Amino acid sequence: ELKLRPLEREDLKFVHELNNNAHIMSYWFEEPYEAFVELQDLYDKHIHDQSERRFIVEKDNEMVGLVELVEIDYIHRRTEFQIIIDPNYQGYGYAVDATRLAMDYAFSVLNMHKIYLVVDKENEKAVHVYKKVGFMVEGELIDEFFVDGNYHNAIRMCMFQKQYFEN
Amino acid sequence: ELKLRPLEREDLKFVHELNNNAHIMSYWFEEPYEAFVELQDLYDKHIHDQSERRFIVEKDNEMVGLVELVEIDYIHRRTEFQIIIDPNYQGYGYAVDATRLAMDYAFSVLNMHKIYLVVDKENEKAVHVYKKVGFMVEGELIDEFFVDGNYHNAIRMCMFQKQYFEN
Amino acid sequence: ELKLRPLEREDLKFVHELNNNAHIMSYWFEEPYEAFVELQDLYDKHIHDQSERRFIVEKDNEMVGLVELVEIDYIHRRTEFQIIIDPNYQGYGYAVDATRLAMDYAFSVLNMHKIYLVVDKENEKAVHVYKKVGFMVEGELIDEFFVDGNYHNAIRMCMFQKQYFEN
Amino acid sequence: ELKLRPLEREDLKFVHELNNNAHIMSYWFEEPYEAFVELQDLYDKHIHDQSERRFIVEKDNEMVGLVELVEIDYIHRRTEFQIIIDPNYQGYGYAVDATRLAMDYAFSVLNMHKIYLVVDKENEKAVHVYKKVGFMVEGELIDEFFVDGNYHNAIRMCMFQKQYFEN
Amino acid sequence: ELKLRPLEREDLKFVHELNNNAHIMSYWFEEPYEAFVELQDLYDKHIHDQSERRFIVEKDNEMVGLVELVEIDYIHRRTEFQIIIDPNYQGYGYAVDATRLAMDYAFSVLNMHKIYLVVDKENEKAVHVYKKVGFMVEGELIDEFFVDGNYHNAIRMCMFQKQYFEN
Amino acid sequence: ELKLRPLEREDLKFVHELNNNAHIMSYWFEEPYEAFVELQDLYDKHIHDQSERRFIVEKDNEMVGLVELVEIDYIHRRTEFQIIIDPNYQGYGYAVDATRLAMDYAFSVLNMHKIYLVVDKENEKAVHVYKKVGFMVEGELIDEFFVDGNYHNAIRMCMFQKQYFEN
Amino acid sequence: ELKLRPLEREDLKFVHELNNNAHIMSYWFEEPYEAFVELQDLYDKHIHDQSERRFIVEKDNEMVGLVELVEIDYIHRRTEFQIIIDPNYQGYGYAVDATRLAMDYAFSVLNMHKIYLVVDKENEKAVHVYKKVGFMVEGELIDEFFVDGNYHNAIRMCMFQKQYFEN
Amino acid sequence: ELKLRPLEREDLKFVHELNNNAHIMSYWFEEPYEAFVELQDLYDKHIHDQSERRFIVEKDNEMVGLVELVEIDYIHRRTEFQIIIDPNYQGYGYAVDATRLAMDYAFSVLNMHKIYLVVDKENEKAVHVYKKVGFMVEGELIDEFFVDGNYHNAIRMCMFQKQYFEN
Amino acid sequence: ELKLRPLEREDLKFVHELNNNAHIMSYWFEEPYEAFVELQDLYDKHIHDQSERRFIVEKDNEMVGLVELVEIDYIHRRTEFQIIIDPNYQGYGYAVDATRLAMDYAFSVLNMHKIYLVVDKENEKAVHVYKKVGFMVEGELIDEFFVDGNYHNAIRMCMFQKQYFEN
Amino acid sequence: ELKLRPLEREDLKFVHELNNNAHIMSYWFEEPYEAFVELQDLYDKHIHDQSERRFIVEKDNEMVGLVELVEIDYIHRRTEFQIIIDPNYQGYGYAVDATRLAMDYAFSVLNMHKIYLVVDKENEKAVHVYKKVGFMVEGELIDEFFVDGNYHNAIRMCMFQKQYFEN
Amino acid sequence: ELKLRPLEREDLKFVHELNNNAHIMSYWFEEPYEAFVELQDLYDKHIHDQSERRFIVEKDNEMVGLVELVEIDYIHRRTEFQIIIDPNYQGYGYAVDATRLAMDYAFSVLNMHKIYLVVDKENEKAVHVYKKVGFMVEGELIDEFFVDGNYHNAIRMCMFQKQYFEN
Amino acid sequence: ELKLRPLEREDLKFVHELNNNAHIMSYWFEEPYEAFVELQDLYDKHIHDQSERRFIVEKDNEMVGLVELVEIDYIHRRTEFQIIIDPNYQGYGYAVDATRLAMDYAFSVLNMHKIYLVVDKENEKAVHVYKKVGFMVEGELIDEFFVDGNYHNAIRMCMFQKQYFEN
Repeated sequence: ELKLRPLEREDLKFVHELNNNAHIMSYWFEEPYEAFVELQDLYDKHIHDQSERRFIVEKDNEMVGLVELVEIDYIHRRTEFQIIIDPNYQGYGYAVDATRLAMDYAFSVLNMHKIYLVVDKENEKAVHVYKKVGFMVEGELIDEFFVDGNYHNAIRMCMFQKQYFEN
Repeated sequence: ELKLRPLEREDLKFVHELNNNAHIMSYWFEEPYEAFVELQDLYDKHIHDQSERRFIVEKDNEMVGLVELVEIDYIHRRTEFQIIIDPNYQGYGYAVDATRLAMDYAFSVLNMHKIYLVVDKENEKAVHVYKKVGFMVEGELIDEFFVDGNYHNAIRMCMFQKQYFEN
Repeated sequence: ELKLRPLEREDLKFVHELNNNAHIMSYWFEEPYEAFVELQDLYDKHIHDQSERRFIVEKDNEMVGLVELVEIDYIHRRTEFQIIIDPNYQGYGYAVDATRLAMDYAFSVLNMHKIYLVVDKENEKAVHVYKKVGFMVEGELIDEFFVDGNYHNAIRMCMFQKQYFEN
Repeated sequence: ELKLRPLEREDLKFVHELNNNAHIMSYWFEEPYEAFVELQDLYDKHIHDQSERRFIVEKDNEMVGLVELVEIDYIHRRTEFQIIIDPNYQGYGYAVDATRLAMDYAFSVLNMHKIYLVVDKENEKAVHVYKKVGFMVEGELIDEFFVDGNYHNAIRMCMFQKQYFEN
Repeated sequence: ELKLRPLEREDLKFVHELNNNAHIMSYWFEEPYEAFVELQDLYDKHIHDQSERRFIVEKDNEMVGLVELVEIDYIHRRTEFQIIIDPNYQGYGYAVDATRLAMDYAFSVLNMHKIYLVVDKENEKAVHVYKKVGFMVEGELIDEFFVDGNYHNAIRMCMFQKQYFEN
Repeated sequence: ELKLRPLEREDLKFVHELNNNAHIMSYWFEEPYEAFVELQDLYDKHIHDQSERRFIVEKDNEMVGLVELVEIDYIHRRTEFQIIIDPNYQGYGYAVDATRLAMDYAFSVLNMHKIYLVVDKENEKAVHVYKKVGFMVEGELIDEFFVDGNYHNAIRMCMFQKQYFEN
Repeated sequence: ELKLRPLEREDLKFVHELNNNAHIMSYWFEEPYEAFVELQDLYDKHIHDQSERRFIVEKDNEMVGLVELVEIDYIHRRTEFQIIIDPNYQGYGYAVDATRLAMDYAFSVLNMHKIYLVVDKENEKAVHVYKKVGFMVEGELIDEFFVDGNYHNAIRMCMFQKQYFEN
Repeated sequence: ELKLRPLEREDLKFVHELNNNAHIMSYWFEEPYEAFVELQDLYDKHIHDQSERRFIVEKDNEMVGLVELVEIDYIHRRTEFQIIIDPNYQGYGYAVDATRLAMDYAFSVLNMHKIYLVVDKENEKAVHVYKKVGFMVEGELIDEFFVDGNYHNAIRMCMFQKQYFEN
Repeated sequence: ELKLRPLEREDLKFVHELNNNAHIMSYWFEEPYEAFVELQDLYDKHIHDQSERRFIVEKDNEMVGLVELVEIDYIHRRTEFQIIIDPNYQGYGYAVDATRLAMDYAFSVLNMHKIYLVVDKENEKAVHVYKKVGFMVEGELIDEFFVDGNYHNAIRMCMFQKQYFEN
Repeated sequence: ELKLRPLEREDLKFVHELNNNAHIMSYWFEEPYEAFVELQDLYDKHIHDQSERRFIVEKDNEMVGLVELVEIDYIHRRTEFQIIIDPNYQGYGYAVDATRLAMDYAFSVLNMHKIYLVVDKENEKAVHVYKKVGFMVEGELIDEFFVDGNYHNAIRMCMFQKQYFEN
Repeated sequence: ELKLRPLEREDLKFVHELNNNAHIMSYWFEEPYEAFVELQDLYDKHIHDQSERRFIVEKDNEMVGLVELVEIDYIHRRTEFQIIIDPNYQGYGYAVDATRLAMDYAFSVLNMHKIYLVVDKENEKAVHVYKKVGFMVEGELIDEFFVDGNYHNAIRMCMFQKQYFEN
Repeated sequence: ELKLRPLEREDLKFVHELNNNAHIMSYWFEEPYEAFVELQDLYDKHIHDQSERRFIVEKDNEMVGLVELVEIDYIHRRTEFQIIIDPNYQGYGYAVDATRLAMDYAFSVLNMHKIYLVVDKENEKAVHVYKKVGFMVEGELIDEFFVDGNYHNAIRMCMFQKQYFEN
C-alpha cells in the first residue's frame, strides 16, 4: 500500500535526480539545477524547520515520489501542497493517492484549515484531477513563472478542512 | 518631496511601533507582536538578504511610512509589494506616492517583470488606489488569513513592467 | 486604557522584581530565585521562541503587570495563560482586563482552540476571576506543586475559541 | 527477564520506526513525523538533559519497547510517564512489566513524589490497566489533543510515592 | 527586615572583598585569592548552574552577607549551606536570621530532605549556634582542611526537612 | 544525447586535471595551478553562490566537458559563458552542443537578457563558431590577459534573449 | 590640495549618502540601495581584500569624493577605476585631479599594466574627459546595464602603464 | 599481576555496563542510568580534568574493575577513593589489591595527605575490610543517599599519608 | 599595613610600567618588551590558570609592588617566588615584608612544601637578605640567562615548609 | 616530460621525508624537523595563500622533486625559487629541467619581473649551474644561516623577465 | 632622553599617518595604503608574534618615530631593522639615537647574531649614516622594489653581535 | 644506524606505553598517568609549539626511545634534554647515542648555547654517563620532586655550545 514517510537524508539521491530533471522541475516551478552537496546542505538546514513536511511517497519499499507540505503557516492554518511522481512510477494512480495522503496529513495531523497547490495553467488535466479529489480552482496567477523561455500563468487551487472532513 | 530610503537599523524603533499596532498589522496580515530585540535580530539576519528591499517612506526628513519589496524572485522576476503609512501621516496621499516610488524601484531598478500585492477584500479604498496606480485585480485567496478572530479572504493584485513602461 | 505590549528586554528589571517576590512567585508555581543576568539570558534564549508570547500589561504608559501565553502548541492549538499584577496596581481590575486582552490575543490573533491556566486551589479569588471571564474548571492536579514546605493541589481551568467568540 | 536500559544512539533506528507510525504516535499525542537525522539531532541535543530518562524496554536482548520519564521536575518531584510497546511485541504483558519497572525507577531511584501519565479518553483499557497497576484517575483534559482530524480529550492519571512504597 | 536576594552580577565586587579576606575565607575553607575578573567569569559560567543558589544577605537595601546553597543534589535532596557575614555587620544576629532564611528556602522552596554545613572544629561558637537553630552534629572530618599552615578537622552538621517543619 | 548536469563534488577530480592543463587553462585566462584540496575548498565555498552555475557536460554517462555560467547578474540579467571540452573528447562537436545547451539554460531557465563570452583574439576558430551559433563580436580588450609570457587581447562576444528566441 | 587617502570606516556615512543617490549610483551601474549597516559590514568584510583600493578624495580636510581601484588582477596587472565626486563639490575640477591621482597610484604604486573604466554610452562628456586625461575608448558593451528601466550600453576605456609613464 | 592503568576512551563500553548495573551503582550512590554517548561526552569533558584519576583495574589483560581518585584537592591534599569490581571478577581479592594500588597512587604519586571513601552503613563487611587495609572510620552521614526507595546513611572512612607510609 | 592582594585587570597598567623597565626586568630575567594589549591578553589567558598567584603588593591603598608565585606544582608542592618593588617605593623594607607575606601564603595557604627563587649572581645583597629571611643558597645556574648582552649566572635559593613553621 | 604539478595533500608524505633529511634541508636553510601532522596543518593553512606555488616535480608518474615559488610579491613582481631533487633521482638533470620549468612558470604564467634563489656559498657547483641556466650572482649574505653548528654565508642569485624572454 | 617603548594599540593613529605617507613609506618599501581598521586588525593579529618587536621612538613623552625589529629568526639569530622618523622630528639626530637603541636591543636583549637593514640605493646618506653607527654594506638587490613607477635597487647592510660588543 | 626522527602522531601509542610505566616515568619526574586521548590531545595542542622538539629514537626502523628538547628558550638559547629508552632496548648504548644526537641537534641545528638535564640523585650511574658524554654537574635541587612517596633531590647537569664544539 502506498504510504508517505519522512524524506530522509539517505533518500536525497533520489530527490537529486528529480531536482535535475527539467521536465519534472517544470511541474513545480523550480530551476532544474541542484548539486548533490547543495541539496544535502539545504536539507540539513531545514531538518528542524517546522514550516516544512517533506515526504517520500513509497510503494512496496520503493521511492515512487516526493510530496511536500511547505509554507506551513501555524496561525493562518494553511500549507502549500506540492507533489512529484517519478516518471518510472507514473500511470499507477500514485499522484492521486499521494495527494489524498498529504491532504489527510495536513488536515488531520497538522490541523490545517487550508491546503493550496499551484499547477501550470496549461496542465488542465491536473486541474481536473485535483477538482475530482476535492480541490477548488481558487485563482489564476498571470505570468507568474518563467518556464522554458516563456512566462506561464498558474492555477492556484485550494481545499479546506471542513470540506475534507465532510468528504 | 516624498522619497524612499533604505530602512536603517537606527530606524527600527519606528518600525517597532508599526509592528505592534494591531490596526496597522491588520492591513498586512501579520501578528501584531514583535519585541524590539526580536525585530533588531531579524533585521540583522536579513541585512544581506537580497530577496528583500526595506524602505522608509520619508517626507521632510520624517519617517511617514514603510515600503517593502519582499520575496524578490530573480528568475521569475516578481516581488511582493507591501505598504504601511503611519496613522499620523494618513490622508496626505503618501500611500499613492510611496506605491509609485516602489513600483518605479521594482520595475526600473530591480528590473522586475511583475509586482504583486495582497490586500483585504473588504479594503475597497486600497483596491481602488492600486487600480488607479496601475494594479489589476489578479485573484482572490479564500480564507487566506486568520485576522481578528475570523478567516478573511484577500485580493491579490498585480502589475507588469510593460504596463508601467506604457506610462 | 489597559493594554498588552511585548515584553521588551529593557523591561526585564520590572520582571526581575516580580520574579524574586516569593508571594508573587507562589501564584505561579515558580521558584522565587532569578539573578538579573539569568533572566536576561533566558529572555535572549527565547527571543525567537514562537512557543511564547510575553506581554507587559501597561496602563497609562506604566508597567502594571506581566501576561504570558506559553507552551503555545500550534497543532493542538492550546496555550497556557499566566498573569501577574504588580501588588502596587492591585485593586484596579487590571487582572480581569489583562486576562480578557490575553484571551482575545490567543483566540483572535494566535487562532488558538484552547486556553488553559493552572492556579492554586487555595487561590479562590483567582479561580473566581477566571470563572468570571469564562474559564471552566477543567481538572484537579493532586500534590502537583511543592510550595512553602507543602504539596499543593492545583486547579487547571480551560476556555475554548467557539465559546469565547459566542460571548 | 524484561529490563529497562538507557536509550542509546545506536537504538534510534528502532525509535525512528515507532516515531513515524501514526497509530503508535497516537497514544502519545505526537505528530507522526520525524526524519531519522532529526531524531538523531534531538537525541544528541538532549544527551545531558536531566529532565529526561529515555529507556529501551528490552526482552532477551531485543528492543521490544520505549519507556520515557520526561518533564522530570526536581523541585516538585514529579515526572510524566510514557510507554510504547512495539506492535509485534504486544500481548506478552510487556506494557505492565515495563510500567512497573519505570514506576520503581521514578519512585526508588529518581526519588519522585508523583508520577503522572496521559492517555486518550477512548483508551478505557489503558485507564483500567493503569488503575490495576496503582494509578489513580487524576483529571480529564478537554479537547486537549488534535488526533486524526478530531479534538480528543485525555485522561491524566497519577500515582504517589507513599502509596507505591506501601504496596 | 533582613532578607535573602539572588547574588547579582552587580554585587560581585562585595563578594570580591569577602573572597580575598583571609580571616573571612577561613570560616569557609577557601583559599583567600580571587581576581575580580576570575570571580566574574566563574559567576557567569554558573549563571545557569542549578546546583547553586547564591544569595546576598540584605538588610535595609545594604549587602550584609553572602549565603550559598551549593552542591544541591536533586536525587538525594541535600544541599551544603555556607554563610558569610561581613565583619562590619557582625554582632546584629544577621548570621542566625540568614541561616533561618536559607533553611526555609532549602526545605520549603527547594524541597530538600537534608541540609548540611561544615565548620571548623575550633569554631565552637558556630557549632553551638547551629545547634540552637536546629542543626545536628553529624560527624567530624579529620585533617580535612589545610588552614594557615595546619591541618584542621571540621564539624559537619545536618538538619532534616521533617524536623524543620516540626519546629 | 549530450546533456548538462550540475558539477558535483565527486566530479571535482575531473575538473582538477582540467584546471592544471596549461593549454586548456589558456583558453580561459586562468593560471594553470590548483591543488585538489584548493579546488575542493573553493567549490564548497561556492556551493550556495547563486552567481554561478557549474555544469559537467556529460555524454553517455561520461564527463566530456565543463560549462560555467558565472557572474550571473540578476538585475542586469547577464552572465558570462565559459566552456571547456576534454582534449580526448575533442572533434566530436561537443563544444557547439554544450554551448547551445548553456545558452538555452541561461536564456530559458535563468531568464538572462544577455550572455557574453571571452575568447583569445588569436582564437579565430572560436569567434567563427560562436558567430555561427549566434554570438556577435561585442568588443576587443587590449592586453587584457597575460598568457604564456605575453599580453594577449581578447574578443568579447555577446548574444541576447530576443535574438536567441527568434532563432 | 586635493589628495587621496584610504577610505576609513569612520568615513562610511559619507559613502552611505553617495550609495543611496540614484543619480550618482547611475554613473556607476550599482543599485542605489544600501543600508548603513550593510555598507559597514561589506567594508569590514573587505578590510583585508587586496583586490581593492578604496580612496576618499579629500580637499582641505573635507571628503569631496570616492575613488575605487577594484578588480585588481595581480597576474594580468589590471584594475578597474571608478570615481564619484559629491554633487556639492562638483565643478571644482576635483574629478580630473582625483582621476590623475588614482592613475598615478595604480601605475606607479600598484605597478599595474592596465587601467580600465566603464561609463555610460550616453555620457559622451565623460568619455571626452577621459580621452583628455589619456584614456582610449577600448570597447562598447551592448545592453550591459539595466538603468532606470532601460538597458544601457557602456563605453569601456583603458590606459596602459608605458603610455602613462611616457606622458 | 593486578595493575591500575588509565581509563581509556576505548574502555568506556565496559564502564557503560557498570554504570547501568543498579546493584553496582548502589555501592557508589549513583543513579544507574547513563547512555553510552552521555558517558563518552562526560569522559571527553574530563579528559584534562586534573581533579580526577580514573583507572581500569586490569588482571591478565582483562578489565576487572574501575578505581577512581576523584575530588582531588591539591591544597587540602585529599581525594575520594571509589572502587567497583565487575561481578564476574568478584572473589579473587581484586577489590583489596586495587584499593591498595589506589592508596599507593594517591599517597606516593599524588602526594595526598588524606584519602577518604564512602560506603553504605549496611555494608559492615566493606568497613571491616577497609579497616584491615588501614582505613579508619571517620564519620557517619545520616540519610545521605537515596538508594532503592530509602534514605541510607553512609560510613565515611579515611586514611592518612603518615600511617600509610609507616605501613 | 602592607598587604598582598590579587593582581586585578585594572591594575595591569602598573604591571605594564614594571614590565617595560629594562632595569626592573633584569632582576627577573624577562625581556623588557610587552605591549599593553599583549599583557592584558596574557592576563586574560591566565585568569583561571591555577599554576600562578599574581599579587599586587599594596601599601596604604597604593600599588607598590608585584609578587608572583608561579610554576605552582601541586604534586611536588613547590613554586617559584618572584618579587618586584616599584623603584619609587624602594627603601621602605617593602621587599622583605612582601617576601614574608608571599612565603606565608605559599606555605600556610597553598600548602607548598618548597619555595624557590632565582636571582642574579651579581645580586649578593639579595642573596644575603634572602638568607636573613630563611632562604638557603640551593645552587648556581651557569650562563642561565642572557642579560644585557652577556650570559649571567644565577643563584637559585630555596626555603622549606618545616623550617618556616619552626621559625 | 619532466613536469611540475601542484603539491597535493596526498603528496605530503613524500615532502615529509624530504623535510626531515638533514642533508636535503641543508640546501634550503631549514631546520630538519617537521612532524607529519605539522606539515599537513601548515599545508592546509596555506592552501589559499597566493604568495606560494608549491610544485611536485614529477617524471613518469613519479615524484622526483619539490619546486617552490615562495614569497611571491605581486607589487614588486619577484619570487624566491627553491628546489629539491630527491637523492634517488639525482644525476638525471632533473634539477636543471625543474628549475627551467619554474622559471617559465614565474615569468610566463605568474608574469614575474624577478626570480631570486639563495644557495650556500660552499655549494659552488650549484652557483655555477644556475649561472649556466641564466641566473646572475646578485649578492652575498654574510653569516646568514646557522648550518650544522657554524654560521654559513649564502649566495643570492637573480634572473629577470626581459633576459629570460630574450633567451 | 630619547627612548624606545613598545608600540601600543593606542599609538596606532600615529603609525597610521606614517603608513599612508608615500614619501615616508618609500624608505621602507611599503605600499602607502592602510585603512586605520586594517592597521588595527593587523596589529591585533601580530600581538603575540614573537618574530616582531615594534617600538615607538619617544622623546619627552612624544611619539617622534617608529622602529621595527622584524623577521626575528631565533635559530639563525638575525632580525631586519627598520626605522622611520616623522619629518616634523627629523634633523634632531633622533634617527641615529633610535638606531643605536634598536641595535642595543637586538644584540643585548634579543641575543641576535646579526642585524640587517634594507635602504634605497638613491639614499647614499642613509648608507653613510648606518656605516657611521656600525653597519656594513652587505649586498645589493637589483630591481628589488617597484617604487613610484620605477624598479629601484636596494642596499642591504648588516652588523654583527661581536663587532657591536667589541666597542 | 640509530637516528632521531620527529615524534609523529601515529607513534603516540608507543609514547603512551612509556608514559604509564611508573618506573620509567620516575626517571623523568612525571606522574605516571596519561590516558591515550589525553596524550593525543596534548600532542595536537603542541604541534606548532616551538618550545619543544619531540623525537622518536629509532633503531633499525624501530622506535626504541623518546628524546625531548623541551623548554627551548630562544632568547637565553637553552633547552632541557630528557630521554627515555624502552627497557626492552637497554644495554645497547642507545641512551648515549641518542643523547649525543640530541646534543648535536640542540647545539648545531637549534643553535642553543646551553643544554641542561635533571636526573635523580640516586642515579649516580646516569650522572657518570652524562659526565662521560660531556655534561657537567651544575647543581643539586633539594626535595625537588615527590617520587614514590618520598621527596627526592635532583642533580641538574649542563653542557655549553663551545665545549661541545671543542669535543
